[PDB]
Amino acid sequence: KKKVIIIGAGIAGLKAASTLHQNGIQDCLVLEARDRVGGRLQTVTGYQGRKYDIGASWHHDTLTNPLFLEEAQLSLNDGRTRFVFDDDNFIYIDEERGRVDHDKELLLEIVDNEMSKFAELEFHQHLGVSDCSFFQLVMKYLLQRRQFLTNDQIRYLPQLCRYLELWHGLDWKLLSAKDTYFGHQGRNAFALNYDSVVQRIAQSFPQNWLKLSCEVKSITREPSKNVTVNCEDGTVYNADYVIITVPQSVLNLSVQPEKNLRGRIEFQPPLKPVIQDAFDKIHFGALGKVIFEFEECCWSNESSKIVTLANSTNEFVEIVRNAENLDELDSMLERETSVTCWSQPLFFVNLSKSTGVASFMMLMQAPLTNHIESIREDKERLFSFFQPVLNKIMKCLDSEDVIDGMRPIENIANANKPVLRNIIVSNWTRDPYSRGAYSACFPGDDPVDMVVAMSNGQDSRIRFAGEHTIMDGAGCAYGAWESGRREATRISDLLKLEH
Amino acid sequence: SPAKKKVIIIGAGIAGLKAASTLHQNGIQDCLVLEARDRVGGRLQTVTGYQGRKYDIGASWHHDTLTNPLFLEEAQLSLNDGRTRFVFDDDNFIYIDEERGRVDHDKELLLEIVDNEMSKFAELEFHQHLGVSDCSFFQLVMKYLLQRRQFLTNDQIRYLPQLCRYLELWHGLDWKLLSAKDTYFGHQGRNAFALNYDSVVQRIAQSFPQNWLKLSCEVKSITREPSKNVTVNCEDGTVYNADYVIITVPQSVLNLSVQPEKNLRGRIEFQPPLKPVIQDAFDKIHFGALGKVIFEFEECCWSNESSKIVTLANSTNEFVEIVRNAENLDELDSMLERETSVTCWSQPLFFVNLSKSTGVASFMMLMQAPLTNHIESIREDKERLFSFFQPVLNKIMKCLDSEDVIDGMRANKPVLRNIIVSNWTRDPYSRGAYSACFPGDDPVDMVVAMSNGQDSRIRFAGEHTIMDGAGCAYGAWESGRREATRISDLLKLEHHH
Ligand SMILES: Cc1cc2nc3c(=O)[nH]c(=O)nc-3n(C[C@H](O)[C@H](O)[C@H](O)COP(=O)(O)OP(=O)(O)OC[C@H]3O[C@@H](n4cnc5c(N)ncnc54)[C@H](O)[C@@H]3O)c2cc1C
Ligand SMILES: Cc1cc2nc3c(=O)[nH]c(=O)nc-3n(C[C@H](O)[C@H](O)[C@H](O)COP(=O)(O)OP(=O)(O)OC[C@H]3O[C@@H](n4cnc5c(N)ncnc54)[C@H](O)[C@@H]3O)c2cc1C
Repeated sequence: KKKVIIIGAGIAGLKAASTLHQNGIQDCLVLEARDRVGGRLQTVTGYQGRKYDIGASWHHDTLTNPLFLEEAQLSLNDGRTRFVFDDDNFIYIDEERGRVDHDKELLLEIVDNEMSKFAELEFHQHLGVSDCSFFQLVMKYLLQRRQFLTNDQIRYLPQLCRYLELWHGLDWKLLSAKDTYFGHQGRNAFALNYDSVVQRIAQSFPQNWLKLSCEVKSITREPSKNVTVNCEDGTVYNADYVIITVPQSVLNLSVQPEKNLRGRIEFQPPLKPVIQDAFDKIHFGALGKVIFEFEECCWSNESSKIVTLANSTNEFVEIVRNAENLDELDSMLERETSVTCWSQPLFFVNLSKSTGVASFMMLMQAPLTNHIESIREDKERLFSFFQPVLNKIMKCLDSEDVIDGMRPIENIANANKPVLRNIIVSNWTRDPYSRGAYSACFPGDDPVDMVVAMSNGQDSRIRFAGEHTIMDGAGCAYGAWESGRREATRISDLLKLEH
Repeated sequence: SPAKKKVIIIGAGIAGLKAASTLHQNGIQDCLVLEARDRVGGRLQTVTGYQGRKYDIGASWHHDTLTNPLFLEEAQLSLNDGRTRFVFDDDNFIYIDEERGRVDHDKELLLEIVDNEMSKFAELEFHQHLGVSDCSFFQLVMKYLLQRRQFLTNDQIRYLPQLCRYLELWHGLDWKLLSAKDTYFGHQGRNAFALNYDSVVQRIAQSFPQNWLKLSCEVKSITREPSKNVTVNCEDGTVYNADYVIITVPQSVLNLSVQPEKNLRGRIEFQPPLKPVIQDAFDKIHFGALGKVIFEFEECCWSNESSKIVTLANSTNEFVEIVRNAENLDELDSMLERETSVTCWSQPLFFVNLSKSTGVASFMMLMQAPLTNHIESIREDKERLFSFFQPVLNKIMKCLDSEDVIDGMRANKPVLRNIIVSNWTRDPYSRGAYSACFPGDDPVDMVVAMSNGQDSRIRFAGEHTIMDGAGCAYGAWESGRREATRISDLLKLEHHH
């Protein structure tokens, strides 16, 4: 009875439905499992009503990002602020040494740039001759260029370069080296409300099209020119075309046994082998977020980008200087516990400079993400965990130790002391409808496979959309947005041509 | 009577020297290296100044150290004997504007950040694309500004265009003369400042029979005897006959060959004349004029925060309003036209603070065309030079926590003891710095014509005859190795049964 049934109300599904309406097609649905739209785009509220995108926050590749350009046109026409360019010079902090950024002797940023060029030459034309982990690649660089690196450069550079872990959401021993470096097509623009983007799109079509709390449990299309979809409860539907936009990791459940898994869809017939094979090419990263809200800013706003480096040792240097080769370096590196805020790099966005708000938006990676999100309810433990890194930042920013006021006790003796009032944590890895952040590469993965399979679709009536179904903007909000327009337009042309 | 030689190499620059080095390495005997000047090295020349201080007035850096083959050789040497042959002197750039002072790493201007976006803008503009017309670098920057105006602050629109111009000192061409297609490009790793490029020249020169080198002989003509013999005449009248010749004269000097008048210094008369494919290539490639000036001071009495300093050319707010009001590329290109001499603030200038990198109290400054030609044309008037650069020198000292300079060519103040200038645009054996592109230029042409040769016996080498390392010391180096190796392969058959 329906022209098109869109599964999932994330940006992919919403743009699609928005596009269909825009082209005059009627009688369409949008089945969302959650009781809200937005998918991995969620803006939450905390202390004093401040808002934060606990999901996607930035407009990437602003030079060609069509979604951004659309947002730009709007703002150009009405003068309203919808975003801010918050790129800035990064401040790097080592627990013991303090700041190490833009240093007249360490010059870490410069060797970091040679490092990147190194990775490029390494996989250039050879189909990534036996890929390895980002970690293995950095060690190869160090061994090969030690003659031209000082002791401190060999010590801090590898800890600094790991900021890239916050781009992929994966530890450097788990990340594929071939996909580590990417093409930054322009500056980034912090969205001053991705929810505003969600609402504008969400409203571009008939409200009655949306069906929240509809967990699709099975999709089938008996050869008769019709596709039949069923949600968990019991309601059934049928349409001419269907666009599946669930995340990759959820759609990956369709291959295993036990339709018991929350989110998993039952395809009949089963998704063709070219699709199932794609999942063997790894995927799914775990970018997480922790928001630190203070009463007010009493620290320096020199920069909005701050990164704390995991501890490092001088013995590491000695080992590098002495390794005869890659193997000797590998084993020689045998340090045979307990994770702390200094066991991995952490990315903090100082929102005071870019947005005025006195809070820090922090990014974390797997395996830390899963752990921190597991104890998201225990605010006390959370504060104790991050307190040491939160204190080093304040010291490096002309302030002092943080005071714990999550259980407030108004005291005049806090005038110029930073007072923490609330802590917010993401939960993507524990949410059955997301099970992580976005597609990422493990050593040996090939992202293109899935793009082709997804884009080709199960068949003429079963199409796919989402951040894991396109090449440009892969794993990005604008990527999913465009993929949603892709399928809608394809189906939109076909319908017009019939009648 | 004219002496017989297996191979004759014309020119003793690095290309010619590495050619000889390779030939000897492969057991080839009875060769010859003929050089017009009274020294070896060509565009690799280290001079002496105040108190015996040394400076490379030609090439001074090893570029692309991740893959640069000449650099790797020198590094293996230092790794074995522990002698200092080079120093990685890359640093954070200090940018200075005459009115505003330092504008680098500025928390509000963020010039370096949008400069990077510019690079990507340029990259998306050309790279991989077919049928894209070229333009000047200047024009490319104007387009960027117009298209991204909505996301740039007034001060970013004023100063970014002036900072982008540090690239002029990489090509030796003013932004309006420089082809945008050839402006940007990746560098394979950090640069390494040679602590005597002349030490590299000597090592290669000493790696082959010393009786092969014949300095002070300017070659006037090359003739191919249709019988496997090439006749070469020196100006002093000596005549030679060789099986092969490797011609490494600068591209600007070889260009004289395709013109009437054989009395110009360095010109070679070719019989038969250079094939049509070669002459014609001279239209699709040009020559830039990177130039230098060494300012020697008594002692360092200034901040050593960085070894890299760049003074931007003056800018105006009227430029901003025009960019803001422009309605399109045409209006902007038009609006940009008003109603006046050249000073040290009319173009960007690059200064290398040697005190930090080498501990020597001097500045090595790079200049570009057209300024280069004008400054070299007065290198003799030292007072005129000091007056011309005094304002930028003062501004730099102020920014490095010091005071105005004191003319001391005749306590805590900087005293200029000497000024040294380059002479490449005037030296008839150079006629400029190195190969460069003007909008519409296609360097691939010359490389192909040169690497293909005049014929089987008449070959070419030099910085203008190869892609990888084009314009660089290691490109000329490799090109020499290439022609020598080819000749060795051919002479190999001489021992087949
Ligand atoms: C912490 C974090 C930070 C990020 N930051 C950025 C950033 O700064 N910039 C950027 O560009 N991208 C960012 N991303 C990625 C971006 O959020 C995603 O690419 C994008 O939201 C994916 O859109 P989508 O429409 O495909 O799916 P949305 O999740 O992304 O999901 C599709 C919809 O399917 C629904 N669904 C799932 N299972 C079922 C079922 N069985 N039945 C019915 N409905 C179902 C879901 O509930 C969901 O609403 C970030 C992601 C994370 C996790
Ligand atoms: C100011 C300046 C700065 C530079 N800086 C760098 C740098 O930092 N890094 C880098 O890699 N490169 C740099 N270069 C470029 C580098 O110096 C050249 O690429 C390289 O030296 C060219 O070598 P060549 O052997 O081809 O020619 P050499 O000049 O370059 O010339 C070949 C030889 O031919 C001789 N000759 C000419 N005509 C005749 C004739 N008729 N008879 C006999 N002999 C003749 C000449 O006298 C000369 O010795 C710079 C160049 C200049 C001008």
